[PDB]
Amino acid sequence: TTQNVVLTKYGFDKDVTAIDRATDQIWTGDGAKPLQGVDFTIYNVTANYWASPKDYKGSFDSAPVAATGTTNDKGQLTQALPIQSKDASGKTRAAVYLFHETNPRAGYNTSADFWLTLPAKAAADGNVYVYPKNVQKTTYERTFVKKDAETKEVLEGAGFKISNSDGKFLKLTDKDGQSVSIGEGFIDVLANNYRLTWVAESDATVFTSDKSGKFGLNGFADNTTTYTAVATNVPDGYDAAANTDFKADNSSSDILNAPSGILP
Repeated sequence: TTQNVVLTKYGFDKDVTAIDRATDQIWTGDGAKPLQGVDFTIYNVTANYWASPKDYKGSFDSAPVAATGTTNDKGQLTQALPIQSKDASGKTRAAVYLFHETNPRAGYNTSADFWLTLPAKAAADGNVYVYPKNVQKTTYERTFVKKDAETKEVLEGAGFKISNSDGKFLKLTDKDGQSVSIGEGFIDVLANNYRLTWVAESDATVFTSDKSGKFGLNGFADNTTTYTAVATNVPDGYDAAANTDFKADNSSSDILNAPSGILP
């Protein structure tokens, strides 16, 4: 015999803190966005808890994994969990499960570990609803516009890498650290749940000016670190732009390409 636990993950604006909801309440998150792609592990902490209930403070050391999941488009994951489980000596007991977030959405803090005993109070549909709190964190962005220095018109197709003070270069990955194919223009790290990593120059992500000259990204952690945009692919007939120091301060600024001179 199992109970269905439905976990729903909602993001609110930075200074809005949702009221807790009981397990028997179906809440639509009025005022929030569902958070997709958030990874959880559910630990079977029955044995840890029943070793000494009054001393239990959320340890999942040595606890078996009861399930793993990832939130879908509705911010949800659903898992059927046995309402009874064995303690360490093999005696059956009311099951206890601990929910541990292993991979938050880009732009969000992780939620705190929580745990519950089954059977839990269920809503009218028989499901047990939990709503872990993911607080939005401030992140920063930067946009560049590539232009022809002489005409001042926007220039498409110019390639750049971004370096930090250690001489490492930015490579975007997906939520699991795998390579992604990054196209032209401004890269919405937050919308795609990407990650910023720092690697050798030859493994770095190339950012490319689009038809409006634009490139850049969001999802930087701070606005105090200095990075450098370095030209790597120069449109034929131009001289390479000079390196551009910047901070992720949410600004747009221009990068100029001088037409190469032809003398007589």
